[PDB]
Amino acid sequence: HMASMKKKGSVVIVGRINLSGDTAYAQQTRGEEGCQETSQTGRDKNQVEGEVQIVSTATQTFLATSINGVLWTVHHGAGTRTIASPKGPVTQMYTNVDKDLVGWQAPQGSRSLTPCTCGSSDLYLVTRHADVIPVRRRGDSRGSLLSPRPISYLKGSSGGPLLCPAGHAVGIFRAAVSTRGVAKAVAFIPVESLETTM
Ligand SMILES: CC(C)(C)OC(=O)N[C@H]1CCCCC/C=C\[C@@H]2C[C@@]2(C(=O)NS(=O)(=O)C2CC2)NC(=O)[C@@H]2C[C@@H](OC(=O)n3cc4cccc(F)c4c3)CN2C1=O
Ligand SMILES: [Zn+2]
Repeated sequence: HMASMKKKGSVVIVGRINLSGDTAYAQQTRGEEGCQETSQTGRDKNQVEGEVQIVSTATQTFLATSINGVLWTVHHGAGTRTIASPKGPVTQMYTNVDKDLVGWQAPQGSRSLTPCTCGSSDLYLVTRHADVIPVRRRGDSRGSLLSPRPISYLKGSSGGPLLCPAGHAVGIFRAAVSTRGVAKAVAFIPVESLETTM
């Protein structure tokens, strides 16, 4: 009945993929109990750093990537949810189910990637375990893994970036193309589609 209707929680930043140095590594900044509480309140006072965040809801964990001052992720992870922030829940500024794309204003302290203008097809996918996987671009929204991986390896990395050699954002990881559970290719949201959305 109306009085007892629940609301979905916020997406919560729970860590980040550190790409600053010469070693890439995943860092957790909030544990599960704190994530649960922050999802309910929508109030997150933790400091945010870096370009790739690890994000969670009550039921899923995935990635989100800052590009041109917007924190982007996949709709199949975030739905229409708010994101937790120091001042309470923040509403999505972009929602596009047709593109499997959402975005919120980038949190204070994040750093943004620049959209790629290189026209280059040698790419790199960053996973939630901070693996940096070479990917050859094969079309507007597809690329092949140079070394195939079981899909287990890629699960939870949607919302992460594909980058060019120079570290520009080329796209947002959306889906794995798998045969018999082995991913030989990935599908991504091209950065130009984000740029049009903006
Ligand atoms: C499209 C094609 C060629 C048929 O392929 C596939 O459908 N294959 C599957 C293989 C799944 C096995 C695991 C693969 C491992 C990792 C995958 C990256 C990943 C992920 O980590 N999600 S998550 O755990 O973080 C999760 C917590 C956030 N995404 C998925 O699972 C997505 C979700 C779902 O697809 C979608 O709802 N949309 C809506 C779209 C709108 C436009 C364009 C698109 F393409 C769209 C795809 C199926 N997905 C695949 O990948
Ligand atoms: Zn580039």
